Amino acid sequence: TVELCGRWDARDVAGGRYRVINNVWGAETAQCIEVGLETGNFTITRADHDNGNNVAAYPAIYFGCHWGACTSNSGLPRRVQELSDVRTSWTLTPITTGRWNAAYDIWFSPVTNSGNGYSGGAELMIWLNWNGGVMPGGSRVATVELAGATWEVWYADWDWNYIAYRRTTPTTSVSELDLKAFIDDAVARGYIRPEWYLHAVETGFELWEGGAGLRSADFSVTVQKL
Ligand SMILES: OC[C@H]1O[C@@H](O[C@H]2[C@H](O)[C@@H](O)[C@H](O[C@H]3[C@H](O)[C@@H](O)[C@H](O)O[C@@H]3CO)O[C@@H]2CO)[C@H](O)[C@@H](O)[C@@H]1O
Repeated sequence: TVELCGRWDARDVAGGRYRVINNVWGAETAQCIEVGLETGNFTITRADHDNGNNVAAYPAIYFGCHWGACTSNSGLPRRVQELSDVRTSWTLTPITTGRWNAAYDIWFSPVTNSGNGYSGGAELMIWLNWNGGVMPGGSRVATVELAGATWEVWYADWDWNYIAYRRTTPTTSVSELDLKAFIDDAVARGYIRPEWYLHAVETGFELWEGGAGLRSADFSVTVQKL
């Protein structure tokens, strides 16, 4: 494995199919992750965060294009209306301390260039586990059954539409989770336009306080075009 401690450190993994990012985007507090280069599995070995109500970081693994940095042959960005299947698998190891979540972060925008972000697009999160009383942004607008489980639907109308699906009960793993079901629900709600592009599928841990001991493993994402 390799240890990453730099704020914006990254490593291509799984033959370039995915990329792992330390991503300490909202704080100066220290954080390191130990990464398996073949699998992309990583454990947060250190996290001095104590950021109050604002996220300190989001160590993650992703498929696609994150702020212009794309993985190898992901087939993304690709219009939502041109998607027929989007699947993902992940196994997370939770901890009993700190304030954090274990969640997917999926980015959409009207344009194909993601170098400057996703303004005017959407961010769809899928929260699988958490600790410390953290809550999604915005307000809960519904509770819906999708892809084999039940989810609270949280929405915030920011520079981009924020949609977070929070499982009614925590879990530590998903296998071939139907991401397209979530995208379809968000489109139905008017939060994502079919003409918009899916840029990236990411998962990891949003950290507010602490986080050492959390582990991400068995990541996979596949996308099938129509
Ligand atoms: O490294 C490239 C660019 O990163 C920008 O930071 C973003 C992070 O990369 C991204 O993971 C994070 O996503 C947040 C999202 O903002 C929030 O709404 C959601 O609830 O949680 C996600 C996970 O924490 O967003 C930030 C900021 O948009 C840097 O801002 C940029 O300078 C840098 O080039």
